Formats: sequence, C-alpha cells, structure tokens
Amino acid sequence: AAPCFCSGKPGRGDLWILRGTCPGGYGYTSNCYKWPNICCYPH
Repeated sequence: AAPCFCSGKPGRGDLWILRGTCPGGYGYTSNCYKWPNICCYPH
C-alpha cells in the first residue's frame, strides 16, 4: 500500500480513504488518520 508516512511513525502507512476506520481483522490495530482519508499501521 502507499509509502505514506505518518505522525510519530516514519517508514510508511497504508493509504486508506475517507473511511475514518480500518478493517478490524485484516491485521491492523494501530492506525493513523488524516481526513478525508487515512493511512493504516502497523506496517
């Protein structure tokens, strides 16, 4: 997914869209949000 970096975490984040939420069960738990979209961690 996107090499989008996040706040507090260098490296990358998966770029998700204006979902304000990530699929809880695909593997995420930790995520950063920047409306109107989101990039999801761990990564």
